[PDB]
Amino acid sequence: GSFVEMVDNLRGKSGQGYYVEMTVGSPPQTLNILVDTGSSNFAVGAAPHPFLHRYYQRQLSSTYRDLRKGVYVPYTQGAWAGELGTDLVSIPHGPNVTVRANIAAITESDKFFINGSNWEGILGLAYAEIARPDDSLEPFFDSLVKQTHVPNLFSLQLCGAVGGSMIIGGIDHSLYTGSLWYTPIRREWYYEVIIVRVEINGQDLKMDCKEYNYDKSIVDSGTTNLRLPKKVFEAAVKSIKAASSTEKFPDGFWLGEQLVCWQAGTTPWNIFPVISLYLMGEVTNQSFRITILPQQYLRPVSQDDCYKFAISQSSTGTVMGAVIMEGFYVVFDRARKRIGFAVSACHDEFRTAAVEGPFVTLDMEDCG
Amino acid sequence: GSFVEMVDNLRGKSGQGYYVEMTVGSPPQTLNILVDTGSSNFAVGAAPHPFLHRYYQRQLSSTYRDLRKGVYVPYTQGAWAGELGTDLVSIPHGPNVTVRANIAAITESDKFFINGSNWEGILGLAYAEIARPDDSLEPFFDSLVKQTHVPNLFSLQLCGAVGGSMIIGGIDHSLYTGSLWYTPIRREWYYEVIIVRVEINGQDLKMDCKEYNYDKSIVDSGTTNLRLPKKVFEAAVKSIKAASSTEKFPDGFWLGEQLVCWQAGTTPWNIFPVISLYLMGEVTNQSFRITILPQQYLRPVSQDDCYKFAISQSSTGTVMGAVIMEGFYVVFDRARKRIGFAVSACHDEFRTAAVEGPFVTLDMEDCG
Ligand SMILES: CC(=O)Nc1ccc(CN2CCC3(CC2)C(NC2CCCCC2)=NC(=O)N3c2cccc(F)c2)cc1
Ligand SMILES: CC(=O)Nc1ccc(CN2CCC3(CC2)C(NC2CCCCC2)=NC(=O)N3c2cccc(F)c2)cc1
Repeated sequence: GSFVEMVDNLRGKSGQGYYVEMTVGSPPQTLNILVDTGSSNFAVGAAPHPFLHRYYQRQLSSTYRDLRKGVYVPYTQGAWAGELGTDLVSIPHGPNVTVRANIAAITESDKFFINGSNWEGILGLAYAEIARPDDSLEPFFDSLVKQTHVPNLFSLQLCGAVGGSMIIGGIDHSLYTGSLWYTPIRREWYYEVIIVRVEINGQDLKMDCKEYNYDKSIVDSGTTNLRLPKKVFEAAVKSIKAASSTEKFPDGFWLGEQLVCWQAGTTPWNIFPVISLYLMGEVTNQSFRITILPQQYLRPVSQDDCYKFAISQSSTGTVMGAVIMEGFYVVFDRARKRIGFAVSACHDEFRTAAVEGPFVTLDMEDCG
Repeated sequence: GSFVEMVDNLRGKSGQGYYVEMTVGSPPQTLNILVDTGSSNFAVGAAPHPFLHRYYQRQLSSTYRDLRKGVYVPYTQGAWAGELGTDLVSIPHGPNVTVRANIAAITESDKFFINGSNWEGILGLAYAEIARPDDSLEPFFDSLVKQTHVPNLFSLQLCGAVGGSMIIGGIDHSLYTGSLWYTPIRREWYYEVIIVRVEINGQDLKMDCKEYNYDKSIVDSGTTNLRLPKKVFEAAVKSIKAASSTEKFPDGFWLGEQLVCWQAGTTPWNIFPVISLYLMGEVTNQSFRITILPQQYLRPVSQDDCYKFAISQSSTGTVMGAVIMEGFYVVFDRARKRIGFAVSACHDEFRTAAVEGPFVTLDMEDCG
């Protein structure tokens, strides 16, 4: 139980992201920061905004150093602009260290902050290759490992409906049951992995495995959904529809355009299939599988329980977002270039999320 | 309001001391630490003890370094023994820094820990001259200032009945009203000061001022009482008795051997005198005075309110303990070798604690 003080250091509202407290500058300014394994910049709201309860005040921090360079980070859905600098940073419920880190002070944004989320910045935990303005801006975790003796590893327990744990520098055995199964990090930019097989209720989707990782597959704590490449999305929806045919749903439900609601406590979880993603293992021809329940891929949105189908389509590869992570204790073992999955200590009485192996899967190298 | 996150970072039970959270080692181990300006060792309970809710577990800290030397710290009333080492230390509700500090792991003690106090160690904030085993063991605050940019200053707001604030690296203007008055630190060992005059209800005690500082006068957050040298104690008690003669008290009350209790809300504060200590100022022949109310020097010990007279005798000089500090915001300005007093933002409807000046006092140098 040595990592006990980091347990339950994450909070969130359902579907709006998990955040950790980080303390920046001198004297201390503590903010709520989105934990985001799908980006690589540490950035904080630094000016008033309708959706922010507070923001970073650089003028009040004696240890703040303006890098006198701007930074812009755009996505499909939203973007922010700000000014680069460095400052002292700690994580009060994380490792017992203080580092000098790059920090982007967000002065303007479009569709970035979420009304009511309670977070005021983002902690990009992915690698420098995808940092903005470029890969010379050292990400936070790189600084942490370079400046301290903290082991080059973190792990995430995301508990759905929110709370969870980010263990920095180690693995907490109370956060999981059974064994940890590891898949290689294919390339250090995003947390890129290789999906070798997909099943819906034990039935192989039977697509060429290249399609599952078409253009990449990433593990992303900052994305809510399981996102699938279009061809894979279509086949997966066809199969899920067929397996859940004891009730019919509007087409728009599968497209996230319509919600379905059930009276409190009556959601027929039993009618929906389990989904298995097989991941490349650490030994030649060996794989393992992670299995998710409808409780993960149907996300709650007061007499009625409304759900949105949280599998969606992508044109930029597969994104294993929070719907996948919530079933699991996930280990970002950067030191050994691998990601681990185990059943989370945070299902129903008939079925459980699972991590199972080993399986024999040949030509897995062909899937990338 | 830049020091806001350090406000209210102290807790305590009445008469049992004020403590701050400190986080030691890797992974983090957070303990409650007595804030003690009357000693100079950082030391923590490191083995089970009936009176400890928790203790430091060196074996669980990867960053702990055994100095392989023992340490023993004795007082009149109590003592502890332990092992010297170093480890990473932060103060989660103090400065945003992490330092490597000397830490004594307390393995045995006699009459040191207090049953029910909620603290598990001590933070000796005084100077190296009085560190054990000797002055080569750098105290915590010295390490803090040497390793970081934190200004060489702290201040204490002790709020009586408990809570309070320790502001590290600065002064928080919301914690006091009126002006700060400074007295020199005569010598850097204890926080030694010079008392130049004492009044009971505005009446000069008329003792030679050398007696007030006979052998030293110190400011000590770890001592509950105002402690006075015997000759001064006797004169002060005679005067307080005379000024409070509208009611009579047993002799043992003035000696702390007897308590007196009053039905809730009926304590006749009005019958007891105010006490003024005049302190050497920063300019030639200039002094100022701090004035304390019976609410400070009568300390509460359920239909009745019991009090102990918290002025007591000493054979080792005057000790301005928590009964003095509680009236005031106290600034330990180590950088400018001076201690500041202002009226605390934490009295009755007729009288208030006060810090007043300037007064003309000649030959103050003769008082040491
Ligand atoms: C209002 C709101 O919901 N705020 C929000 C939510 C969440 C987040 C973390 N991330 C940032 C980035 C994110 C996924 C989530 C992305 N991801 C990747 C590109 C490369 C390939 C594989 C996905 N595409 C996007 O359009 N994103 C995106 C999504 C929503 C808003 C946004 F501003 C960007 C930030 C901001
Ligand atoms: C059980 C308990 O009450 N625990 C306690 C209380 C408080 C504390 C902080 N300090 C430590 C030291 C203290 C004053 C308070 C001291 N002070 C000075 C010497 C030099 C000259 C001017 C006073 N004399 C003593 O006998 N002390 C002393 C007092 C009580 C217990 C004890 F173990 C030592 C520690 C431990």
